[PDB]
Amino acid sequence: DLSQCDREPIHLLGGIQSHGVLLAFRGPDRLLEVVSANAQALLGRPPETLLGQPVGRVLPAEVLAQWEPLVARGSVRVVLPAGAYRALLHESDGLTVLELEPAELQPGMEETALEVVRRLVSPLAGVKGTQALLQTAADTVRALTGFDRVMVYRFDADWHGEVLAESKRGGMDGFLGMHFPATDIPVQARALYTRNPLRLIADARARPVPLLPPVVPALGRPLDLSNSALRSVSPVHLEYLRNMGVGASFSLSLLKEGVLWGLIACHHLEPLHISHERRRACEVLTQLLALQLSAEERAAEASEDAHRAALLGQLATAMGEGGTLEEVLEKESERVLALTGAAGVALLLGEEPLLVGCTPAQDEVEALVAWLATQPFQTSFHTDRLGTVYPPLAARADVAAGILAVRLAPAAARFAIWFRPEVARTISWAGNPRKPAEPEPGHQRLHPRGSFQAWEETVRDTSLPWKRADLGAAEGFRGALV
Amino acid sequence: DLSQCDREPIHLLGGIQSHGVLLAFRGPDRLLEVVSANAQALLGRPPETLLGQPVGRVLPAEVLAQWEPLVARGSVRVVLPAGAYRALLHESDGLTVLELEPAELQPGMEETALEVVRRLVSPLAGVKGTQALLQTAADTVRALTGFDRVMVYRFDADWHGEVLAESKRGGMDGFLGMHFPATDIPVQARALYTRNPLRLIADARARPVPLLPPVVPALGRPLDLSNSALRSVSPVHLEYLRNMGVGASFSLSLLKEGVLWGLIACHHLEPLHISHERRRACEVLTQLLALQLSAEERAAEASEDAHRAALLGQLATAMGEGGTLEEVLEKESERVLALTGAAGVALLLGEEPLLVGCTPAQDEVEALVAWLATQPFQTSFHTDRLGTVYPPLAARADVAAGILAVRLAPAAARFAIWFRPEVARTISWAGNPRKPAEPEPGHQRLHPRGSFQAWEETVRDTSLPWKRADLGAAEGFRGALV
Ligand SMILES: C=CC1=C(C)/C(=C/c2[nH]c(/C=C3N=C(/C=C4\NC(=O)[C@@H](C)\C4=C/C)C(C)=C\3CCC(=O)O)c(CCC(=O)O)c2C)NC1=O
Ligand SMILES: C=CC1=C(C)/C(=C/c2[nH]c(/C=C3N=C(/C=C4\NC(=O)[C@@H](C)\C4=C/C)C(C)=C\3CCC(=O)O)c(CCC(=O)O)c2C)NC1=O
Repeated sequence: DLSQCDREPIHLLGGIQSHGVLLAFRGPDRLLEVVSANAQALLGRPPETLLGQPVGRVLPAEVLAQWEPLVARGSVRVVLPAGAYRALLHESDGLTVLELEPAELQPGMEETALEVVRRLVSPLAGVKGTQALLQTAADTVRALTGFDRVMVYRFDADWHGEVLAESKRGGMDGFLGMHFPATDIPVQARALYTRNPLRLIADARARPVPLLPPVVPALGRPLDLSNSALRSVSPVHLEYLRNMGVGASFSLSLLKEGVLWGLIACHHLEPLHISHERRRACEVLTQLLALQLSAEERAAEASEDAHRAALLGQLATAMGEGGTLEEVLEKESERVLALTGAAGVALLLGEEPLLVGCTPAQDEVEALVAWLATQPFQTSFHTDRLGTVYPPLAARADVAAGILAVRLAPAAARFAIWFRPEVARTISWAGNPRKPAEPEPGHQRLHPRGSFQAWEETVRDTSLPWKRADLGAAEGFRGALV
Repeated sequence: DLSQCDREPIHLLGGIQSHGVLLAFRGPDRLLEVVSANAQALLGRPPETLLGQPVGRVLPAEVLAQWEPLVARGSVRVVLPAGAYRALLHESDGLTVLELEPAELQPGMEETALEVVRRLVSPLAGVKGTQALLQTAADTVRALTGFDRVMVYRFDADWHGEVLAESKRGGMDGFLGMHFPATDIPVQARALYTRNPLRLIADARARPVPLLPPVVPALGRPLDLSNSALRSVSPVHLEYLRNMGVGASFSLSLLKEGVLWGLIACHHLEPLHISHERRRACEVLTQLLALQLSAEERAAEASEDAHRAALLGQLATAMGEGGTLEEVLEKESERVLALTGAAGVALLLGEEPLLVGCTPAQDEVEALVAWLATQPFQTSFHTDRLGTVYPPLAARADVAAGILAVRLAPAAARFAIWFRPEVARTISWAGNPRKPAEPEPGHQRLHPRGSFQAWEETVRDTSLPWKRADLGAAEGFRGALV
């Protein structure tokens, strides 16, 4: 892809986080083939001496005693001399990968998790606004994790994001309302986070633990850690966290109708480990937030659609109360404009355009119609930034930043064209977006930016976006005009 | 008809179930005001001798010690010699009402509850039909409760209901697909179940335990048990369960947008107690089902709306591509009828009615219009059983079991009328619905029916119901016809 940021193979860095141990076994005899360099933390022997040994000569008796539930369930609690660990199995590169990390210490964790689930599944949840839904999600994740700061981050259409909601303990700074470049979470990270929806960085200053040997011998590259809970993340991102002053990080993918919509991101000022089962409990909260957001958005669409049909019916009542079409459309100007949330409309019904509300002048409308008659758009054309495609109205964002045009005739230049002004938007970037990274001379090592201080820009010349309900209303009104 | 079934004051029967104890306290000194007759085994004293005594001389110290979180949270777990008990606190009739029942004994209950929550909130759980959502809810509630039979029961428009999905042990009979009279769950029960969304009948054969005294002395009537977990239910319902062969019963209200949509009903062949904590975990599943159903229904409405707008746009194009109306609408008959999912349409424009698709004859249409012209409706009229409200077409259920009519003029008999045939429906009732109860002579004591065996009827002369999207499409087409 575009950036050098996009090229780092984050699933092939060959490192795990220091609080866990990884062992990968090969074949029907379960021979140890890859092992983390710290594995004496649970094995007792130098890990290199155990490569090639079958699982029964490698793992502690306590783990072997749980082998059947581990294999059949993929996850089991094991009590080791170091304490309670969660053992996790997955498959990668033709190997069975066993990961061990400290297990949840609170027996009541799941009881607590169900209580916070009740907040997000509550009878009629989000009846205060979808902002209230986002805030409850941040608050419940903060309550369940104990992280200092929890943020709801939504990706915009160009893959840059903004913090929509924040929950944090007193005295903490935050990022509420701030925008971050698309390169802060590059394309291969977004792809990984669509498939693996959770990631914990327990200690942002800890050094990674390498795997032994550094390649899977059959493949000649490091073991694929895509599905590994212990994977050590990109060094550039660890520097980014350090530049933010963050000691530990935990994020969850928000997958809404199958696409990566955003993240819940959590920051702690000191190292902090969250158990596997507690991370999975937080995942339930994020899935519930996605479902609540979907329910509310679809309900909003249904309500908007009903309003559009009601307007079409009110306009039909007004027609045939007497008078010509032009008289009725002028008398019912507010209803005609409300069909598409517009500030003006031009109707080309055979003669000069009938201008209702705020439109460009007759000459400019006539020129736009002659241009529209050449473009290929079936029945409807819409844009929220007319000036980028139609330079004659680029300076007229006061009345024509966006248009929605519908055809009223197969070949003839007969149209209804609704108009919208620009909506200026002042946004605060977390750091200068013109300098989204600090590469070294030669552009070969790359570092994150050092500053996240607010940097203000105002976006101009773009209207509110045309909504699905606006487009349907316009198609429905074509029949009254044809 | 508010019948005898509806008048039983089920919140004032003055009894609790035998597996718990109830105590109600009055005033700043928390004097014992009401106590269940079985309370001696947990009070060490015969309960009547403790009325009027302060809570410190009534309750064991183990209860009073968590009084604060009990008042704060409404529920705590208390460990007594007889075992672990759940204490529940609510307010009724100016009294503080304390209930004690056996506590959950499985340490992993909530862990199991989260796992079934994941199945029901899977990344788009119910990805091939809401029927799959209903089955998953039945299956997960059965897994969590251990009840022999779990059914999803939906209330229809007349408050009779039907079993839409079922999960049951092998060898059980069931009620899948069967319909039950509205009087099976009478009006005051439905009202109570909208406010208190869970109820357990742990032993359908056990006798009620009376409260002492039999009235709240200040009020002269029994304590209001509307919000009591231990409330003994209507004796007629206990007889109903007996006649069904059911030994224990647990139901949860499905509240979808503030309205009682249905129930999840659970039956066991023998007595069975489900802890309060486990019931509330099942409540999460039922709230999640309601949320999933709402999300899917709203998404379906949005999709159907888009199809109607597309059809209106396609008709407008067809109208502009040349020809008389009579020619275009005949040629586009499929699309015009699809606007409202109809099988025919009559247009009362200028001359004789224009009939497209399957309609009554011209004379029957002109008989129908004059009847419509005197009916009170703003711009649209619709019914799915024309024959009841308009007998002249009761014989034309082949083409006109339902109609959707819209006005095309303020004065004058000008309409568009879409027509639908009947959809015959063969339904199985659980018992003869003409004999929904067995009253004793004098009609003063009622008993439930004795048989739930399938009793088949075929419902005729009713069309499919007219959908919100059909009404919106009809309103949107009015503009094209005026
Ligand atoms: C409040 C706003 C906010 C934002 C906007 C935010 C960003 C964020 N980035 C990441 C991850 C990564 N970033 C980069 C690369 C680069 N980052 C840059 O700045 C440039 C220099 C660059 C390359 C040229 C890579 C390769 C990864 C993948 C790491 C891996 O999985 O291996 C994560 C997930 C991890 C986590 O939860 O901590 C988050 C949540 N975290 C916040 O709280
Ligand atoms: C598969 C289908 C299916 C159905 C359709 C079904 C019905 C059902 N009824 C009830 C409750 C009550 N019924 C009646 C009265 C009458 N019942 C009759 O037949 C006539 C004679 C009559 C009066 C003339 C009253 C007063 C109550 C309130 C009890 C209380 O709360 O005190 C409940 C909730 C309790 C529970 O989950 O077990 C359910 C679930 N249970 C199933 O499984």
